[PDB]
Amino acid sequence: EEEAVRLYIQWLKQGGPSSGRPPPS
Repeated sequence: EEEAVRLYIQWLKQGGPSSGRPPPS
């Protein structure tokens, strides 16, 4: 399901699980 997660992978690429950014919320 690389849509409802690609946004989130986008997050992770943005330093998601690192810079304190929120996932698809």
